[PDB]
Amino acid sequence: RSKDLRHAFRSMFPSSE
Repeated sequence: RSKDLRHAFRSMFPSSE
Protein backbone atom coordinates (compact mmCIF):
# COMPACT_ATOMS: atom_id res chain seq x y z
CA ARG A 1 0.00 0.00 0.00
CA SER A 2 0.97 3.63 -0.45
CA LYS A 3 -0.16 4.40 3.08
CA ASP A 4 2.60 2.12 4.30
CA LEU A 5 5.10 4.48 2.72
CA ARG A 6 4.25 6.89 5.52
CA HIS A 7 5.07 4.16 8.00
CA ALA A 8 8.62 4.19 6.69
CA PHE A 9 8.97 7.68 8.09
CA ARG A 10 8.17 6.27 11.51
CA SER A 11 11.31 4.16 11.31
CA MET A 12 13.27 7.39 11.05
CA PHE A 13 11.90 8.57 14.38
CA PRO A 14 14.00 6.13 16.43
CA SER A 15 16.84 6.55 13.96
CA SER A 16 16.61 10.32 14.15
CA GLU A 17 16.77 10.19 17.93
